[PDB]
Amino acid sequence: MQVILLDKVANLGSLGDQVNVKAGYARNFLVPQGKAVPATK
RNA sequence: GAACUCGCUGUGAAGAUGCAGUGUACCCGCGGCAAGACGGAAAGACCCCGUGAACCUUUACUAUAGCUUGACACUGAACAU
Ligand SMILES: [Mg+2]
Ligand SMILES: [Mg+2]
Ligand SMILES: [Mg+2]
Ligand SMILES: [Mg+2]
Ligand SMILES: [Mg+2]
Ligand SMILES: [Mg+2]
Ligand SMILES: [Mg+2]
Repeated sequence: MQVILLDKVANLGSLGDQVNVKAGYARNFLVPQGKAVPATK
């Protein structure tokens, strides 16, 4: 899955970029706590 | 099935009231007995057959519920080997 980040998650990514992350990771953690949004543009 | 429904000996799907020979016997009831009518009942239960049935068994065949194994999915993160 592709996510547009909204924060600096000290694991892997910085703000405002599209990054390939596990679908479950994005669905359960990133999206539900801000941090990221899906890459729909 | 219909009967004007005797005994014997034989013959005969091979154990005869009914065929042959022969003996006996007037016609008809009533009370009894139960030897025969292969008496009545039940399309033999025993036996065999049917490429018949049913239930039952098992290390008969084929499956399958269940139990169980792993892959993939729901399912992600960090790190160390
Ligand atoms: Mg005789
Ligand atoms: Mg006689
Ligand atoms: Mg009498
Ligand atoms: Mg009798
Ligand atoms: Mg009597
Ligand atoms: Mg009889
Ligand atoms: Mg019969």
